[PDB]
Amino acid sequence: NVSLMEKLKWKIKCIENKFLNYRLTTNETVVAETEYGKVKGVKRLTVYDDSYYSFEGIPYAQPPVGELRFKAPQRPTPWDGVRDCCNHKDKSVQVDFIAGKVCGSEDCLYLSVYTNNLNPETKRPVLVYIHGGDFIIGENHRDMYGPDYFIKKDVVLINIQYRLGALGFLSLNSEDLNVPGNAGLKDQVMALRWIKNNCANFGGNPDNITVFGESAGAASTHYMMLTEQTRGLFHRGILMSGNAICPWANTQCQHRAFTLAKLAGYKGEDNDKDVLEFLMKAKPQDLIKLEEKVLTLEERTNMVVFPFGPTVEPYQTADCVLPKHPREMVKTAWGNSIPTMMGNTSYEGLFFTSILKQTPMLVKELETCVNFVPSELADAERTAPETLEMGAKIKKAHVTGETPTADNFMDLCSHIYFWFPMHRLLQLRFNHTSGTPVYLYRFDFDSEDLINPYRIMRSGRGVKGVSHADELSYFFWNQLAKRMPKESREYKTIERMTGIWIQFATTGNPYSNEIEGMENVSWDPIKKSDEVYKCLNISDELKMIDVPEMDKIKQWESMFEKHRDLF
Repeated sequence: NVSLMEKLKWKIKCIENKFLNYRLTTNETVVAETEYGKVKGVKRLTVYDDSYYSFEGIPYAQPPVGELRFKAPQRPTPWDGVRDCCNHKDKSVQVDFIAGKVCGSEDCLYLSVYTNNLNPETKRPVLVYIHGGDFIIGENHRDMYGPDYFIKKDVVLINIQYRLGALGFLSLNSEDLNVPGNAGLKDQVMALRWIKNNCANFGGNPDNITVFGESAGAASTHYMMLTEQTRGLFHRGILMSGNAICPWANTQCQHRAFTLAKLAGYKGEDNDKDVLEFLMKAKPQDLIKLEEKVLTLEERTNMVVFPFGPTVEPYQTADCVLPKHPREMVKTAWGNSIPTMMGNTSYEGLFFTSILKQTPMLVKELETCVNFVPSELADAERTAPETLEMGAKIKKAHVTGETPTADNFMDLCSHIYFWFPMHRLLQLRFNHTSGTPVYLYRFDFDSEDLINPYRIMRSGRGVKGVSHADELSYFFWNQLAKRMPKESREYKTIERMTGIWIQFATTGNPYSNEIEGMENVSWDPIKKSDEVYKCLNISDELKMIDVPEMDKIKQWESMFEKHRDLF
């Protein structure tokens, strides 16, 4: 999907970034304590001449290799002496989002801790970032998730890794095998427990932890707010462009281990025990490479998004994360009672620009829109008159001219994958909480002067509009970033976005009169009685507005008028 020209430019950027990082490294190292032993970090500079202490490669679990492959994480072995945390470790095995080749290692259960001051005068809010990438790509490397903007302020920032793909999400029905699923979510649980137990050693306040994530990281943050495994571990949550009831955020994959094994050379029958023995002997690169082939013709027909990901676990175990569907988990979730902020960008579906260019026939799906009707409302063949009528409602919402267009398709995508699940979650959750506030934002700031690698992945050079993941450039330094002038609209947006997130992490209320341009903002959380959502819209200005997407959201909701029990 990425052009040969862009791959060359990316290689050049990787090299330039390596040498920049040498020039940003100081000769000052420091030792900190953890429950498992001492760690050595290093003081680094940013291009803005701020500085921070950097600890990367802190293990929170045993490497999940050998007999521990596909199992829940186990606590790491303590060490004497000082563990070197002055460089990053491997990412989880995955197909590189630009090069298209498998990279990473099974030895990936690490987190990184960053702070401008290891012995501050007051214990600090701890912000914990869970990366996205569809449960199949991503990392905590600073070439994508640099802490350089957050460390301007007095917080502790922690970026975790967790297992991806089939290595993180295999699930087998046979109880005796102890592979129920969700290993990668269990990795997240173990990391959050580590953070509670150890953040004070880095100046953090274990009574004031905020978890945030974007895309699959937002679904992950939501899962961490739903599961009993994490009850009470943290105190605020931010869901950026996703949640755990999005249609793409979970799947029942218990039958797919056999299919993967067969693609990898397995010659036996479909029983979990023999399938698992084969998969335990496979090279991890072989499994991850074949993942793109696992979905069957029937599953592709049924619009299953990914073969492996979060699943409803088939039997209970000590470490079980998802014992029921997330919609049912919302009903009893501990995280309903902590301050929550949710939001999306102003043109999420622009992410699909490249896909529509490669296959313009996709626009024909807008002729009836039956393939976009929620699966719980559609008949199996998607031919029933009631299903066509629901599709017609979707079509009216998004097809604005005589002929459907690619922009209509991308607008639809914003709703099916992001806005509509957000609405459904807000309405479900209101029945299962005690007035705990939820705040909405809308990220609506467009620039190509400060970008992030997701723009390359989506072939989005010269494309106007605020796509999924474009906001990450205002939260994290990355290898495509450059120093921006203090007076520039981009620099101000960095200050505003990090500032609002830090304010929310601190107090559970995202408003502060100390954030420039926010003095005249009255940002109320969403009430059960609200018929139109209000959000803070972040453009060149900060303004409270009616969510522009509301009318379309209501049109999607109308599909449930005769099936309200499913909404």
